[PDB]
Amino acid sequence: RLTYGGYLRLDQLLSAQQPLSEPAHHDEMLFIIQHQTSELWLKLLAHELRAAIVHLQRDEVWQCRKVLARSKQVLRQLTEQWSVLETLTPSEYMGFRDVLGPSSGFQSLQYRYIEFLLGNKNPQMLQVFAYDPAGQARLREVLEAPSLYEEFLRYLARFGHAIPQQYQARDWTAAHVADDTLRPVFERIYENTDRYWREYSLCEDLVDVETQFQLWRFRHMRTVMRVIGFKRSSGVGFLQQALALTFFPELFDVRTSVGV
Amino acid sequence: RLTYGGYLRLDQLLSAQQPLSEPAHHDEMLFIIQHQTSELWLKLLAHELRAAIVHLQRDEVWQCRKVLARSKQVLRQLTEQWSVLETLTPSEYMGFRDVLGPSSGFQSLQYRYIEFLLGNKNPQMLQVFAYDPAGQARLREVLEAPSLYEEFLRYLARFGHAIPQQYQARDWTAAHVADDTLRPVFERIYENTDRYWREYSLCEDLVDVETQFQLWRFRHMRTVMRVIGFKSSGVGFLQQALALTFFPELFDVRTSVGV
Amino acid sequence: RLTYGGYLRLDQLLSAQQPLSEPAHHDEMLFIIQHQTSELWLKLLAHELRAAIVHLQRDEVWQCRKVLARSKQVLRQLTEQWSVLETLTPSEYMGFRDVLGPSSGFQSLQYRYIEFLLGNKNPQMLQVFAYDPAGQARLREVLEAPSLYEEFLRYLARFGHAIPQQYQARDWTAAHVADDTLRPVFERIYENTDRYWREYSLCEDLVDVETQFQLWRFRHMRTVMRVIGFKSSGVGFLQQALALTFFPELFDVRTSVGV
Amino acid sequence: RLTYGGYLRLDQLLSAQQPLSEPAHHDEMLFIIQHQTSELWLKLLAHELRAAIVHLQRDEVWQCRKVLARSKQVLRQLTEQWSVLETLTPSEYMGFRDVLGPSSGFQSLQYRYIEFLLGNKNPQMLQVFAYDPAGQARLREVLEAPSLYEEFLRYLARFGHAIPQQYQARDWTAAHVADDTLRPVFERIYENTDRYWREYSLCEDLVDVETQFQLWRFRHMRTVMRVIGFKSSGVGFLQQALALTFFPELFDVRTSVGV
Ligand code: HEM
Ligand code: HEM
Ligand code: HEM
Ligand code: HEM
Repeated sequence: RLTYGGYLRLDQLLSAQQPLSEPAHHDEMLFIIQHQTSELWLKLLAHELRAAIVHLQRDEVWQCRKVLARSKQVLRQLTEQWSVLETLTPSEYMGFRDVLGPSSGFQSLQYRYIEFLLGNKNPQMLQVFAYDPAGQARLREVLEAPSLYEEFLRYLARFGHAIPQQYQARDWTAAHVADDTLRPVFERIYENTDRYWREYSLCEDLVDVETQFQLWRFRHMRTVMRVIGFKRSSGVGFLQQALALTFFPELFDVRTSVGV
Repeated sequence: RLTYGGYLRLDQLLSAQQPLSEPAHHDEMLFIIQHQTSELWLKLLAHELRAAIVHLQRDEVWQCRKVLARSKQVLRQLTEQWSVLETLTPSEYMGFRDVLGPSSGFQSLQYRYIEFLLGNKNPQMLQVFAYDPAGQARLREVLEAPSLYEEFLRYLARFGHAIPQQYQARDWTAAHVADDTLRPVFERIYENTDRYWREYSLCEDLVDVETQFQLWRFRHMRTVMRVIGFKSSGVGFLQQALALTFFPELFDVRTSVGV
Repeated sequence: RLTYGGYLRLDQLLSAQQPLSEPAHHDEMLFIIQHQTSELWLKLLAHELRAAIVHLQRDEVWQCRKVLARSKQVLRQLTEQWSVLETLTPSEYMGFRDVLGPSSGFQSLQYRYIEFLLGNKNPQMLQVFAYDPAGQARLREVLEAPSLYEEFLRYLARFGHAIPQQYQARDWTAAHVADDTLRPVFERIYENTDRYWREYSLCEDLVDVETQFQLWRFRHMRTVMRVIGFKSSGVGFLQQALALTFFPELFDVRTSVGV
Repeated sequence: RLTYGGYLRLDQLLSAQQPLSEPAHHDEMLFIIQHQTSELWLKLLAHELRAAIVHLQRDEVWQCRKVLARSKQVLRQLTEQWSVLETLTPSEYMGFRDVLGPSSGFQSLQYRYIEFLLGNKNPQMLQVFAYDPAGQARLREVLEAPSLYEEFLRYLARFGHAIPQQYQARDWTAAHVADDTLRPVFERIYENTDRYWREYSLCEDLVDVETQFQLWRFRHMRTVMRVIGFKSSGVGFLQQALALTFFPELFDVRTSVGV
C-alpha cells in the first residue's frame, strides 16, 4: 500500500523471526536476524549480478561497471556483517545450540545462485534443491548459461581479442577450466591500458568481486572458528576448502607474466 | 523447523520485496532491500537495548556492557550500510520515485522505539502510529518507562553518587532536561577512573552509542542530499535531528573535567 | 636505498614521534600517531588529486576516475581512522593536555592544500603559513589555478556543454560561486546518462569525494566533542564548516532533475 | 614544540618519502605511503600491547582491556588500509617494480616485535636484525619474557584457576606449545561466566585480537595476489601464516564447552 510499513511490508518481514527455544534465549534473535539480513543482501546481489551479465551481452560497458560497483558494495556489506556476529560467544551459543536443526548455509539457494552465476558451476548441486522445483529451475537456467566470466570472455572475443573459439559454443554446465592460452590475451590488455581501458576496467572489477568474495568466505570461516571451532572433509575444514577456489584464475595468473 | 529455509522462514522473508513500479524498475529493488535490512537491524538493536535496561536495573554491569557492545556493532552496520545506497543516482531514483507514497521513515515504529528508548521521548508522536494500537501500546510502554540514560543515573544513585532525588520518580513521558548538578558527579567519575572504572566504562559506552547514532543520522542525511537534493521539513528536518542529544551531561563534563 | 628500512627511510620516520610530556604520558603516542598517519594519507591524497586535475586537462577520462577512485579510498581511510582516536577518554587526554600549545590542525598545509585544490579557496590563509615561503608558494600555485571542479567545468566546455564563457578565464583565486546557469547543463546529463555516461560518471565521483570529505569533517567534529567539548569558532567552527560545499551545482540539480 | 607541524615534526615525517623510479612513477608514492602508515600503526600497536602485558602482571583487568580495545582498533585500521593498496594494478606496479629492491616486510623490526609479543617466538629470527644491535636487544627482551598469552595464563594462576605449574617459570624463548590440560580451565570459565566475568572478558578480547590479526594477515596475502600474482616462499608463504595460532587453547575449547 501507500504506507511506509505497507510498501516495505514490515509486518511480514518483522514477524519472520521465530526463535524455537521454549525458554527463549536472548542470543537467538541475533542468530536469526544475522542470517536474514544476509539473505536479503544476497537477493539484491543476485539481482544486480544478473544485470551485469545482460549488460555484457549487450556490449554496455558503462552500465555493467555500474551494477558491478553496487555488487561490490553489497558484497562488502555481507563481509562487514560478520563483525556483529563475532559478539556471539560459545557461552551464549550453548544456550540454544541444541534446538537447532542439522541445516546449514549449504542449503542457501540464493547463495548457490551467486556461486553458479560467478562461475563455480556444479550439476550435482541441483538435487539438493528438489523440494522446490521452481527454485531448482531458476538454478538450472543459470547453470546452463555462460558465467559472468564467460560472458566477459565472449565480450572480449567481439572486439579483436584472441579468445579461444571454444568459448563460442560449449557445455556451460561444466565449470570453467583454467585456460593457459588466455594469458597472452590479458598481457596485451595490461600492457596497453590506454588503448584497452574498457577491458582493463572490467578486469579489475572482476578481481574486486572475487577478492571481496574471498573476504566474505574468510570472515565467514573465522567466525565459525570462534563459535564452534575446528575439529580436524565437511565442516569447518570444508570452509577452508572453498577459500582455495577461484572464479577467474586467468585474471590472477596474468599477474605473473604481465610485462615480462 | 529443521529446514534451513524453514528455520529462517525464508519464503515469508524473501517474498516481502514487492516493487510497485508497473513497468518494473531495476533500481527499485535496492530501495526496498536497503530499507528492510535496516529494519531487521533496528529490531535487533531494540532487543539488545531493552536488555541493557534490565541489567542496569539489576546492577549487572559486565552483562550491560556486553549488550551495549553488540548494540554498537549493529549501529555500526546501520551507518556503514548507506554506502550501498549512495550508489542510487538521481537518474535512477527518478524512475520509480513517482510510485512511492508520501510515507517516509518517520513511520518506522521500530526506529521511533529506539529514539524514545534512548531518551528522546515525544508524547505527541505516538499518534502517527494510531493505525496499529498493538504496537502503539508497546511504544507507550518504553515512553512511560525510564530511558536507557535515566535507568543509568538510577544505577549511579544506588552506589552513592550525588544524583538528584527527582530521578527516583517523575514524569518519564517528558524527555530528560540538561541538569547542571550532574556536572560535579561526572567530573568525579572521570578524575578517579581506577576507583570508578565501572561507571567510567559505562560512561564511554554511552558516548559511543550516541556518537555512532549521530554518524547514522549524518550519513542518512548526506545520502538523501545526493538522491533528492536539499533546497522547513524534508532534508532540512534531518539537519535539525543532528542537533539533538541523548546524554548531554556526558558531553558537557568534557569541558569541566580536571579544570 | 634497497633495504626495507632504508627504502622507506624508517629511521627518519620512526623517530618523528617526540612526546613533550616531561612525566611522559602513555596516551601521547596515540595523539601523535593519529595525526602523522593522517598527514601521510593527506600527502597521497594531494599527490592523487593533482593527477586528477592534469588528467582532466588532457581529456583523459578513464585515468581521472582511476586516480579519483584511489582518492576516495584514501578519504575513506582518513575518515574510518577517527575510530581509534575515539578511544581517547577526557581523563587520559587531561594528562598531557597542558603540554600542548594553542596550535591546531588549522596549521595543516596539506589539508589546506587539498581544501584549495577542491575549490574552497581562501587568500586570507596564505598568511598563516608565512613561516614557510617554499610551502606557501605551493598554496599560491593551487590558489591561482582552476580548481578540480572548475577544471571539470572547462572539460565540459570542450565537449559542447552550455558552460558559461566566464569559465575560460577568470580570477581563480576567488572561491567559486553557485551558478544557476549550470543547472540546465547537469539536468541534460542526468536525464541522458547513456549519452553522457562519461560526464555522468565524473559527476558521481565528485559527489562521492565531497560526501566522503563531509564524513571526515563530521567524524572529526564528533571526536572533538568527546575529547574536548562544546565551547563561531572552536567546536562551533567545525560545525559551520559542514555547511560548506565543494560542488553546489552538483547537489542542487538533484531538485530539478527529470521533472 | 608549540607549532602544529613543529610538535608533529611534519618536515621530518613528510620528507621520508623518496621514490627510486628515476622518471618518478606516479604510483610509487602509494607503495611507499602504504608501508609508512602501517609502520605508524605498528609502532602504536606495540606501545598499547606492551601496556597490556604490564597491566596483566599487576592484575589491572579494566586497564588491560582498555589498551587491548585500542589495540583492536589499530589492527582494524591496519586491516582496512589494504583497500587503498588494492587500487594498484599490475600495470602500474610494473612501472616501478623493476627499481624496487628484494626487501620484504619480513625485515620489519616492529612487526616482528608484535609477533613475538603475542607469542610467536622465534630465536633464529634475531639474526635477521643483527645489523641493528639496539633493536635486536629490544627483540631479545620480549623473546625471553612471557608473552601476552603466557602472562594471561599467569594471571589466572593467581586466582584459583588450574594453570599447569610449568607456566610459573620456563624457557620463554620457545614459542608456546598447545596444552590439553588448559582445556578444563577455559571450560570452567565459559560455563560459569557470572562467576568468572573478568576472565570471560579477557578470553574474548584475546580471541578478537587474534582474529583481527588473522584478517590483516589474509587481506595482506590477497592484495599480494592481485599485484604480483600467485604461481615455500612468496605468496605460498603468506598462506602458511594463516595456519598459525596465538591462543590455540582459546579456539579449541570451543568444541568442548557445554558437552
Ligand atoms: C553462528 C554462525 C555460523 C556458523 C557457526 C556457521 C557454520 C558453518 C559450517 C560448520 C559450515 C559447513 C558446511 C556444511 O557442512 O554444510 C557452514 C557452511 C555454510 N554457511 Fe555458515 N555458519 C554460520 C552462519 C552463516 C550465515 C549467517 C550464513 C549466511 C549465508 C551462512 C552461510 C553458509 C554457507 C553458504 C555455507 C556453505 C557454502 C559453500 O559450500 O561454500 N552461514 N557454515
Ligand atoms: C532513497 C533514500 C532515502 C531518502 C531520500 C530519504 C529521505 C528522507 C526525508 C526527506 C525525510 C524527512 C521526513 C519527511 O518529510 O517525511 C526522511 C526521514 C527519515 N528517514 Fe529517510 N530517506 C531514505 C532512506 C531511509 C532508510 C533506508 C531508512 C531506514 C531507517 C530511513 C529512515 C528515516 C527516518 C527514521 C526518518 C525520520 C526520523 C526523525 O524524525 O528524525 N530513510 N528521510
Ligand atoms: C585529540 C583530537 C583532536 C581534537 C580535540 C581536535 C580539535 C580541533 C578544534 C577544537 C579545532 C578548531 C579550529 C581552530 O580553532 O584552529 C580543530 C580544527 C582542525 N583540526 Fe582537529 N582536533 C583533533 C585532531 C586532529 C587531527 C588528527 C587532524 C589531522 C589533520 C586535525 C585537523 C584539523 C583541521 C584541519 C582543523 C581546521 C580546518 C578547517 O578550517 O576546516 N585535528 N580541531
Ligand atoms: C605492493 C604490496 C605488497 C606486496 C605485493 C607484498 C608481498 C609480500 C611477499 C611476496 C611476501 C613474502 C616474503 C618474501 O618472500 O620476501 C611478503 C611478506 C611480508 N610482508 Fe608484504 N607485500 C606488500 C605490502 C606490505 C606492506 C605495506 C607491509 C607492511 C609492513 C608488508 C608486510 C609484510 C610482512 C611483515 C611480511 C612477512 C611476515 C611473515 O613472516 O609472515 N607488506 N609480502
